[PDB]
Amino acid sequence: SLRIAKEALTFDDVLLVPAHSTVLPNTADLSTQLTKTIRLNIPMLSAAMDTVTEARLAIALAQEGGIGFIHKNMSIERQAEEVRRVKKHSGGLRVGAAVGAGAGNEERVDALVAAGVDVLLIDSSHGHSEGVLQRIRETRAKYPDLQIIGGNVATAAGARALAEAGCSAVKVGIGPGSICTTRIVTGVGVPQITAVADAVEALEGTGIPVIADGGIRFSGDIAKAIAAGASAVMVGSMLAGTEESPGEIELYQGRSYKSYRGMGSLGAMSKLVPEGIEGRVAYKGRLKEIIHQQMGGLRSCMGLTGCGTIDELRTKAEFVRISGAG
Amino acid sequence: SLRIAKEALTFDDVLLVPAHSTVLPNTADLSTQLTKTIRLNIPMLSAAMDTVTEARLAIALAQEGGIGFIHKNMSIERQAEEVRRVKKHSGGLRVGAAVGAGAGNEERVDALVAAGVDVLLIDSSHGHSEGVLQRIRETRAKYPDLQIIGGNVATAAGARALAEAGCSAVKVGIGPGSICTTRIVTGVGVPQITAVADAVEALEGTGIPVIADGGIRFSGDIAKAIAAGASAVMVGSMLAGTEESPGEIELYQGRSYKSYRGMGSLGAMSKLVPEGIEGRVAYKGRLKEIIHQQMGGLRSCMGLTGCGTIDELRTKAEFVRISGAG
Amino acid sequence: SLRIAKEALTFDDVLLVPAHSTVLPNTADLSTQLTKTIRLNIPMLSAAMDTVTEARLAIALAQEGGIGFIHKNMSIERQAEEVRRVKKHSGGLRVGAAVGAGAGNEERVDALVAAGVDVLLIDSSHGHSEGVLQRIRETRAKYPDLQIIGGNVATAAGARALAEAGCSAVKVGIGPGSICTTRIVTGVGVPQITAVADAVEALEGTGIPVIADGGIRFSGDIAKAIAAGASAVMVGSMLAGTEESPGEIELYQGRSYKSYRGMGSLGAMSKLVPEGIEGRVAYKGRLKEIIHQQMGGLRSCMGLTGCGTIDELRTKAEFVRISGAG
Amino acid sequence: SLRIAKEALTFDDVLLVPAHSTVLPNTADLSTQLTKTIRLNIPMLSAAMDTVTEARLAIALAQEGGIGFIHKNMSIERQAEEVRRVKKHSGGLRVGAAVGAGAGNEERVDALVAAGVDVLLIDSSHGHSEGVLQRIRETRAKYPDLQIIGGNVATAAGARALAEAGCSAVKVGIGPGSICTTRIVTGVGVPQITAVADAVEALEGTGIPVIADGGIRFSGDIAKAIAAGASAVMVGSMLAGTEESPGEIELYQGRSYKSYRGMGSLGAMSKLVPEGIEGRVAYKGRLKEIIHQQMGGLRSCMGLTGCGTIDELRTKAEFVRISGAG
Ligand SMILES: C[C@H](Nc1ccc2ncc3c(c2c1)CCOC3)C(=O)Nc1ccc(Cl)nc1
Ligand SMILES: C[C@H](Nc1ccc2ncc3c(c2c1)CCOC3)C(=O)Nc1ccc(Cl)nc1
Ligand SMILES: C[C@H](Nc1ccc2ncc3c(c2c1)CCOC3)C(=O)Nc1ccc(Cl)nc1
Ligand SMILES: C[C@H](Nc1ccc2ncc3c(c2c1)CCOC3)C(=O)Nc1ccc(Cl)nc1
Ligand SMILES: O=c1[nH]cnc2c1ncn2[C@@H]1O[C@H](COP(=O)(O)O)[C@@H](O)[C@H]1O
Ligand SMILES: O=c1[nH]cnc2c1ncn2[C@@H]1O[C@H](COP(=O)(O)O)[C@@H](O)[C@H]1O
Ligand SMILES: O=c1[nH]cnc2c1ncn2[C@@H]1O[C@H](COP(=O)(O)O)[C@@H](O)[C@H]1O
Ligand SMILES: O=c1[nH]cnc2c1ncn2[C@@H]1O[C@H](COP(=O)(O)O)[C@@H](O)[C@H]1O
Repeated sequence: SLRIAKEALTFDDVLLVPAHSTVLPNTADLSTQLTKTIRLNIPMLSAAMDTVTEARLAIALAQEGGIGFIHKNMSIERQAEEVRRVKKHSGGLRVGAAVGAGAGNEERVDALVAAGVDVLLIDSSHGHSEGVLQRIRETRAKYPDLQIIGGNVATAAGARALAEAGCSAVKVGIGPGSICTTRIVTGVGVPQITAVADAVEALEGTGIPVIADGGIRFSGDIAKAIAAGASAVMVGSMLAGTEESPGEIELYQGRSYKSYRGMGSLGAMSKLVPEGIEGRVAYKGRLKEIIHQQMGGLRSCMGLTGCGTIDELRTKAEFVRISGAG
Repeated sequence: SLRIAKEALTFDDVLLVPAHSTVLPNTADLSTQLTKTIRLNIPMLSAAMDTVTEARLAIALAQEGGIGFIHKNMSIERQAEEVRRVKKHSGGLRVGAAVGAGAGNEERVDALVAAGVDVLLIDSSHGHSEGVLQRIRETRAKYPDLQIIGGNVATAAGARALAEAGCSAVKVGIGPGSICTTRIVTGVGVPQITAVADAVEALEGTGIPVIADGGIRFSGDIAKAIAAGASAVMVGSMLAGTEESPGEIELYQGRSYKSYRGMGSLGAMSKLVPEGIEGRVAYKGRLKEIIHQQMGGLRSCMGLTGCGTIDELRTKAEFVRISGAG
Repeated sequence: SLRIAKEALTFDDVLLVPAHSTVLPNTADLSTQLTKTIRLNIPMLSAAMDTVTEARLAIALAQEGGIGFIHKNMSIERQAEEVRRVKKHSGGLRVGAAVGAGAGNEERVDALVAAGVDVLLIDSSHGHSEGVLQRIRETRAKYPDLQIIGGNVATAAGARALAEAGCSAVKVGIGPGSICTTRIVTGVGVPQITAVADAVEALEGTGIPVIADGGIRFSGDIAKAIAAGASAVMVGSMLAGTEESPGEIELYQGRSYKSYRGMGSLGAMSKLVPEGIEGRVAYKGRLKEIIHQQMGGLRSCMGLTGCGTIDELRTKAEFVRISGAG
Repeated sequence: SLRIAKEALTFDDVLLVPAHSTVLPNTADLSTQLTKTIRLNIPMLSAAMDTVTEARLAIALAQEGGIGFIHKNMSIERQAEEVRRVKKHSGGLRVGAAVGAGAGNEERVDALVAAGVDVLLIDSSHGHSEGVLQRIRETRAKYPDLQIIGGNVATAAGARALAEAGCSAVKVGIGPGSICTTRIVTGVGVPQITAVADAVEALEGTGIPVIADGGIRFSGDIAKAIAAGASAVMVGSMLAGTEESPGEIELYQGRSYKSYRGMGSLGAMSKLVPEGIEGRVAYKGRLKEIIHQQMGGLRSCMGLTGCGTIDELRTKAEFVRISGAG
């Protein structure tokens, strides 16, 4: 008999249900606990990607109430410098930085803690790997107060493994990324709505938040990820092509573009077979207007669902399952 | 566990079942109770939109046996004048007018009642909001005999809330509109067939009719909405581009067009993020031929289902659920 | 609660299961009982349409082992002449002719019986209509030995109604036609695989065969309709554009075409709203090669399923349900 | 009632679940038992097709750790020569050869055994046919030690029939081929994921491996077929257009192509109606790079699922069912 664990749902499979409301979109509270000690003003994390987050983007997002994650596709010294630029800014801004879950990263982590990183991201393509769990147990034992986000997982067992290893927050997402080809290359993936709810259910009562990472295309996807139980979302494509993102603006035929590629793409990699594509994204302009539009969508959802806080959206809002016709 | 209330169906998910019939399409009775006191000759209401209903369209539809709803995107004096033009016509024509569910609308409602409005439409994007319920309770207490339609809702709880608040009829539709982007922007919506049946079930035995508002593309959709339990349907796109609708006819490249936009579009709005698009619809001609074609479709359905009246269609006709292949 | 009688399946929703076989495709017996007295060599009936069957096509199909149905879109005298041409041919060929189920058709039926019609087709768009049932009871009482096919129905109740009224065979199909718009216009229809199995189950033990009429696109659809329980299939589009079909061959831009339209199209009609489209079909050539190809497909199915006769295919062959991905 | 045996799933209907892993993709063991006596280094078999496998391709694939199957669309002497070329190469390479399951093939089989064939492929379009079963029982009685692969089947009953007839391995696949039209022509087919799991369940405890033949488009499909229980996969389109495949390279408009057609196509056939198409595939280059890419995908899956061997992937890895939206 075919070993089918369950049916799994993606963003497009569901819709949120309107409910009794005393919530006006302008009155909605978007603050969220990224960890027990770290509270963000908006539930937005920028992707730890070489075409998405460096100090400039991390500064703009922190100013909006979110948090950026400096990618690991650079030298230890460059990364420590990027973190220092964000920490020494003005309005006491928070920053995160990504590290590989393999051997020979103890030095990179040391430099990042010295530079004043608020949250270390152990950036793995498979968080349920034993090597990853051991490295986070080792980072936790060395730095007992350091806020650590571990990922990625897409199951209840994977979420429990990261929480037991010492993670302050667990990142969910195996295969949902806009630039991901893991589903086609390996045949592995878990539809994000189910992946998030499974991870959140596993971590209930622990106070360990879940980050929904990947596949957010519209502000409606943010709302769905949060009502599935995520405390925050991580976005790549949504912030790619913004003025603040790294890389130069290109001109194809009148229209402005920026590069956007998976960290598992042939380009980002230069041994594993690629699990990401290399693409051009239309220039989005200033990050501030993107955040205002996306958070506005979330605000209107909160009004329609009668959830005045991120915690209410996470625990009260209901879904309906829809067909391909829906 | 993911909080999935139920699976929800849209027009395309179902088909009506042919049954024993003594009904000829030409013998079918299309009359319906919009409220306990108001009976329409056809189950058609025109959308309270600035690109759909003003006095001219409200006059043509009333003549066909339906009812128009003058939009709120104008001055109190202009709206009172539009209603007066319809009431003082010839064959004792009925009219409705839309009002916002916010504060500072008591004056607009006063002018509309004075002008002779037959039915006041409390036009909300979220009828289950406390503010809306309170304003309709206040309008009901001030005007105890005034026919009031309240909306929009898409749940059993929402329908009961509007009926208890004093509504003479309840309007259903959260996200089904042809020009709606609420599903993408907020992630909120309820597939219309389920939304209608849920609202009708909640109001059974109260004599409060349900209006199916939004997503009607074909005459088959009208039949489906009515068999789901709606007493009448409200149409926007179906009447957009008619000669009687407001705005001027445009010429793009040989072909004639009219503007059609959501009331939550950037244009109609000029603070909330837009929940509607701005578009061009092909010129449809005289409203009379559109009504004849659409009601003819409904008539043939009544013949195929053996339902001689709107009430029989609402309570006897059965559906089959179909797949994406169907 | 939404009145959903059941889920209903179409051809594309299912696949036939390969089984143990001693059947070679060349050894397969395609003969079938159209009625208790009439046996066809192939399970093919041509559609009673003005762009499909007249004496020439009825002659070619009868020669292949099937039966044609002369359409009613002509004078009583022309129709009687068409039937005479087929009956007085060479190898003792069988013919059918279509009549409307309304009043003022007694005369048309009289002329057709005189001309030597083997099977009268009471051609209704809604066979479950009381008027239709009464007219077939009247034809049965007048002509007790005349083979009568009544249709169309798409339910168990509809099949029983036609069988009780006196039908020698029942025709199934409400909305499946390639040129049908009833599903969009009226919202009524039943996916054909379910419609056929329901009608066959209702008629079990009566010896009244079921004809699957409409939506056959490929030879695989013929096999599916028969395994659903149909004794034969009726085809319109599959035979449209053949040399033998009525009308002239048109030249658009190098390529040859023939007209194909629904009997409920604006053209065929020239009062009801249209339920059919008017189109051009590519010229198919001689009917003989079409039949050889389509019956060859059926033969290979019989080999794969191990069903040596039409009766075995109807009662032994199994299906699997597939998804949109399948 | 419609005779629906069950719902059946294809590759696109499912995804593999990530699990706890101590497996690095580079450490994964790809070896598999094609039969009790034959062990391959990679789970890849090339299709016995005239546009896919001849001695050159069979040599390249064997060198990669797989096995080729020389097609039967040639003379007995040519086929015996092709097998001799592979057997007499260098690093003791294994080869297979295809034979028809009809009468007058005893001579072809005799020549192939003499030439040193390691595995005889009884290549039938319907393995559950009595003729096929009898011919393999006869080959088994004549050659008691000869490794025989019999196919194709897509049911538990079909797998048991081939195993009881003497097959050393059973090949699964009715209708999944990229170039197959059997589903459209005959209406017969079984979605491959279900077909494989059903055949594997039927053969549990017998030590008779199952080959998943047809529809493999991506390396993710290989992983899915193996986790469904297949010990190996057979590929046609994946190896078509490689330098090693038969036929000449064509130039259409700057781009290089090779022919790829079904063995049931009009061309390969030159009596049955065609069940295959004739097409052009883009030139893929050297087989070595294709294998490296595809096996790399499989390796990454093994890392993500924590399955270090083909046997672990076959018996431990779990799936989730996904929607059309997934
Ligand atoms: C080549 C591939 N590159 C990346 C890079 C960044 C990623 N970031 C997030 C995610 C994925 C990513 C894949 C894939 C799964 O979904 C989330 C990768 O590392 N493959 C991989 C497979 C199996 C194992 Cl044991 N180890 C590694
Ligand atoms: C911007 C948006 N504009 C409109 C205007 C007309 C509408 N008319 C009907 C419907 C919708 C409409 C949206 C949306 C839901 O489906 C039916 C709107 O008002 N958003 C909104 C969201 C949450 C809350 Cl608490 N308050 C208001
Ligand atoms: C206009 C329409 N014209 C046709 C003509 C031929 C047909 N032939 C087969 C079928 C249909 C056909 C419709 C429609 C249903 O599916 C099978 C028709 O007569 N409508 C109709 C509707 C309700 C009632 Cl009481 N009476 C008649
Ligand atoms: C014409 C057709 N030609 C082929 C050739 C190679 C194939 N190879 C694999 C498969 C199929 C193939 C069909 C079809 C089923 O799926 C797998 C074929 O032989 N039809 C057929 C049908 C019924 C019976 Cl009793 N005998 C034979
Ligand atoms: O090459 C890759 N393959 C798979 N996932 C990737 C790759 N690069 C980044 N990701 C993931 O995709 C996310 C971005 O998803 P997006 O917001 O849908 O574009 C990142 O935060 C990572 O979790
Ligand atoms: O901007 C908008 N967003 C969402 N719904 C809207 C908007 N404007 C109007 N509507 C709804 O859409 C209906 C028209 O739907 P239609 O008939 O499908 O075009 C109206 O009667 C309103 O209920
Ligand atoms: O205008 C029409 N509307 C609906 N059904 C029609 C019409 N004309 C013919 N039909 C049906 O469609 C069948 C032909 O279906 P086809 O083989 O899919 O083209 C006929 O035999 C009739 O039952
Ligand atoms: O004409 C044909 N019809 C149906 N199946 C075929 C035909 N020729 C080959 N096959 C099957 O299709 C497989 C190739 O599938 P692919 O890898 O998806 O291209 C072969 O190994 C055969 O089992």
